[PDB]
Amino acid sequence: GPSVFLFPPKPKDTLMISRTPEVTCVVVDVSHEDPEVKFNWYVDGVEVHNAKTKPREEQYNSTYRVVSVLTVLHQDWLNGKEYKCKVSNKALPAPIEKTISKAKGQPREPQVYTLPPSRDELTKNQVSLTCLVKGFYPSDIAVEWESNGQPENNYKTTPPVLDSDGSFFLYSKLTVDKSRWQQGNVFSCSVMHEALHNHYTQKSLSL
Amino acid sequence: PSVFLFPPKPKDTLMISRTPEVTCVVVDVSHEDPEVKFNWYVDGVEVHNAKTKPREEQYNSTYRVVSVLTVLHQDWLNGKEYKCKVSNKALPAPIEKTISKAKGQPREPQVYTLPPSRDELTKNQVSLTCLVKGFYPSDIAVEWESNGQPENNYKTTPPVLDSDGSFFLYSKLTVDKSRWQQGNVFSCSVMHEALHNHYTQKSLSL
Ligand SMILES: *[C@@H]1O[C@H](CO[C@H]2O[C@@H](C)[C@@H](O)[C@@H](O)[C@@H]2O)[C@@H](O[C@@H]2O[C@H](CO)[C@@H](O[C@@H]3O[C@H](CO[C@H]4O[C@H](CO)[C@@H](O)[C@H](O[C@@H]5O[C@H](CO)[C@@H](O[C@@H]6O[C@H](CO)[C@H](O)[C@H](O)[C@H]6O)[C@H](O)[C@H]5NC(C)=O)[C@@H]4O)[C@@H](O)[C@H](O[C@H]4O[C@H](CO)[C@@H](O)[C@H](O)[C@@H]4O[C@@H]4O[C@H](CO)[C@@H](O)[C@H](O)[C@H]4NC(C)=O)[C@@H]3O)[C@H](O)[C@H]2NC(C)=O)[C@H](O)[C@H]1NC(C)=O
Ligand SMILES: *[C@@H]1O[C@H](CO[C@@H]2O[C@@H](C)[C@@H](O)[C@@H](O)[C@@H]2O)[C@@H](O[C@@H]2O[C@H](CO)[C@@H](O[C@@H]3O[C@H](CO[C@H]4O[C@H](CO)[C@@H](O)[C@H](O)[C@@H]4O[C@@H]4O[C@H](CO)[C@@H](O)[C@H](O)[C@H]4NC(C)=O)[C@@H](O)[C@H](O[C@H]4O[C@H](CO)[C@@H](O)[C@H](O)[C@@H]4O)[C@@H]3O)[C@H](O)[C@H]2NC(C)=O)[C@H](O)[C@H]1NC(C)=O
Repeated sequence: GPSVFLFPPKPKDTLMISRTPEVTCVVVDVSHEDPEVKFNWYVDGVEVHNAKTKPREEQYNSTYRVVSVLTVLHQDWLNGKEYKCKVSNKALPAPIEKTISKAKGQPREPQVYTLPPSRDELTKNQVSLTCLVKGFYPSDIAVEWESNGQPENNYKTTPPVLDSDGSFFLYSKLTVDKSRWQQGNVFSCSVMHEALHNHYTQKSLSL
Repeated sequence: PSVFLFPPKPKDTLMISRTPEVTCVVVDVSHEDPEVKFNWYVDGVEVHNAKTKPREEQYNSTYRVVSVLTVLHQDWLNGKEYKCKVSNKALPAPIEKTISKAKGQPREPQVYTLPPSRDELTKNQVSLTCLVKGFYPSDIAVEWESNGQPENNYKTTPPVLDSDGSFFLYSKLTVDKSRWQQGNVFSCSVMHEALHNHYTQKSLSL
């Protein structure tokens, strides 16, 4: 019957005390004969009652959709306390228990490196700026680009890729006009991760 | 049961010596009704090229019947549509799956190689970067080489949609720092249909 999907807090939310991380328990495919949905939240097996469940909203294919949000602490997620969403519906045989938490392993300090555009690409109107981050663990990390103190708009970040040593890596490309690079403009790659001290480090890139 | 249809690998379609093939995977087959039949259609015209691989009983007490359809190199590159028709007693109606190559004019990939970061030269192993962008569709294969021998210590990111509509990716080759500083020449091999003869390569060295 109903399908339960659990979404972890975003990487930036847990790493910054200003932001508020949340775990989302989305349930879809809810029929009208059994529309009521009940959520049970557990933290390391201990039930909590500080969640906020919103009323069911009917979708466009004759089914409802219910979302339950549990607020988590910054250190609790960084300590990896598992969060279990137990969804109970009268059409289900047994309540569905979905569990998610931080990736099991040892936090390794990320290594951020920046690469200038290739000399062959200098003949084009568009050049590529490369930010290489390697050796970080777990895979939840934030990569951003800014210049002159303001963020850049047209940049892309590749998904993390697991290496052979048990750590992840990814690439970030910022494409700017060749005139901007030749004028010695400073482009920086901001990286936020759990292993980083204060969860922040930065490297500058320029001609 | 469920029907999964998969396209051929990019390298197979670009080399005549290779054998591109379309794979139709059927899962969720019950033991009571294990009879599975395959019908293949190429642009409406039926082809009888169904050769069923040996089945596989999984860890949930079901089967995984896989059918392989080898297609011509030029036929796939022309945008022809291939249909996999699967019939089973547990299915109320036969399931038809049709897949084809992404439509649109091919764009020539632009191959660029990046030397390892100067700050990264403090590690025992460095990483070589090969940037391939501006190609279409996303089907592409990247391989490494050095003095005529493949370099099998690399990872490659999946193609990523770009702002202009093309695709880009990065290939990271991890080698010994000593080898890079000795002047060795490493080649980044790219196989895309838009390229003439479906092949090009850019060499990277110190
Ligand atoms: C009982 O079990 C069976 C099988 O038993 C095993 O199940 C697995 C999961 C194990 O856990 C194990 O316990 C059991 O032994 C069950 O069937 C399984 O069901 C899984 C879902 O629960 C399913 O998961 C899929 O994962 C895909 C991720 O891709 C990666 O994983 C598999 C391999 O693990 C491969 O797809 C990829 O590897 C491929 O594998 C091939 C091996 O050679 C190669 O492909 C072809 O090889 C040829 C060889 O010559 C040619 O080269 C050809 O060109 C190749 O294409 C290839 O080499 C290799 N590649 C690599 C890199 O290794 C890959 O590793 C995922 O993509 C699947 O697709 C789904 O995913 C979503 C799931 O939420 C779904 O929502 C999506 O919609 C998506 O479907 C499609 O998405 C498209 C996106 O746009 C849509 O366009 C499309 O329309 C849509 N499809 C439809 C119909 O709408 C999927 O998640 C497992 O793959 C499957 N098991 C196996 C072995 O395949 C079964 O459920 C159970 N039965 C019951 C119960 O009855
Ligand atoms: C009836 O309609 C239902 C609702 O669909 C709506 O109506 C239709 C007509 C269209 O208009 C839709 O656009 C519309 O949404 C259907 O429910 C859907 O079922 C599918 C099952 O195949 C669900 O797919 C799942 O998607 C996960 C991604 O999560 C995003 O999915 C939606 C993408 O469209 C999006 O709407 C969701 O909001 C969700 O967005 C995320 O929200 C979290 C909230 O915290 C954010 O943090 C994220 O950043 C958001 N991400 C994005 C991309 O927006 C998939 O990930 C998942 O696959 C994999 O999930 C995990 C990993 O995440 C794996 O472990 C797992 O094994 C699996 O491989 C899954 O496929 C889809 O989400 C459902 N729709 C909604 C709104 O929930 C019904 O299927 C349909 N029924 C029928 C009979 O037609």
